[PDB]
Amino acid sequence: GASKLRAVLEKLKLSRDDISTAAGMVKGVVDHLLLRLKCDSAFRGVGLLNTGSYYEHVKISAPNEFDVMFKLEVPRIQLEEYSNTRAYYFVKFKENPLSQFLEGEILSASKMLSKFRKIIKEEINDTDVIMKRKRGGSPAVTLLISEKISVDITLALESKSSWPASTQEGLRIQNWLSAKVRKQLRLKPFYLVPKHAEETWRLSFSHIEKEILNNHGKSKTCCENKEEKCCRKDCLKLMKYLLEQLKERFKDKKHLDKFSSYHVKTAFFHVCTQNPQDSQWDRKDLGLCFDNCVTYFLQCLRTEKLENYFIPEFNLFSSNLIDKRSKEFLTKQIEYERNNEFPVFDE
Ligand SMILES: [Zn+2]
Repeated sequence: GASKLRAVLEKLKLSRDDISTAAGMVKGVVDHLLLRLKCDSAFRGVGLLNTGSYYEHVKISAPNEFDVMFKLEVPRIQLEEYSNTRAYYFVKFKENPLSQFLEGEILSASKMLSKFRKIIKEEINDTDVIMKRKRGGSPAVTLLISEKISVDITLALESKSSWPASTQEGLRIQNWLSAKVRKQLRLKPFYLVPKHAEETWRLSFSHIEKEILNNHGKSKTCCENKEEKCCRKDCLKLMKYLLEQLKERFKDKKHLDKFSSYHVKTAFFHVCTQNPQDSQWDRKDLGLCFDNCVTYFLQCLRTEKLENYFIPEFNLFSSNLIDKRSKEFLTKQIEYERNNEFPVFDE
């Protein structure tokens, strides 16, 4: 029931101070690294993009892990869609700081990532910060702070052009946040992160995700007063915690390894579109609202369909990305939990 769910939310608050303190340590290192990348020629125009769960106020665990995005203003970008992926692109240009990374027409993510890593390792050595390494094109590089906090740093090109055609039917917020807001948001830049699908880049809208979370009501004053305290953020925190707790019960074989907080977040945005009124997220209806989120996530698993919220034809749950057996496995676990009032949350 809602009492059990409220107890979960109270438990998550116990970790708030550890996360904030660690976030401050990350900021100290990031600020130091950023001011020295301004010295390196290739990345002089780098800037901090304050995206990610901490800045969305929904980081509820893992105080030793942070995702940080650096942006790099890149004038005059023309994109070329890679195959028919809708989310992956080659970067071209209509001097140029990134001129040294061009192979013919195409901007090489491999060459640019290589310099980025090398330049960061050079600046890092010049206090108790070093560079770890993991799997994936983005994050580009990883810092280890005080031999304790791991910061995944993503480099993202910033394009101040209009969003790609593949986003034309995405961001379906008109009945919730308004058509006015949708137009305003689409005048904002978009980002490209280096990401294998080759020298491909993937669209990123983490800045818009943060805006939609921190200004999330139909009412402009949602969550600015006691009469309009909704449970949207609480529901996202509970969905994230549900997935984290289920993953913890398979640390051995990591059967749920393919599922991520980003899947949860994407599904949550879809539920906001489906339930656009603030009265559909009343604080007193926490249990029902959480049920709405869990049942939609279940539907995504069973139908093997979870559309990227900005790029509808990019299906995060296609069997190409996540095998059917893994989705059926998570379906069985979540179904059991839901039908039993979430014993995973029992104390
Ligand atoms: Zn609210």
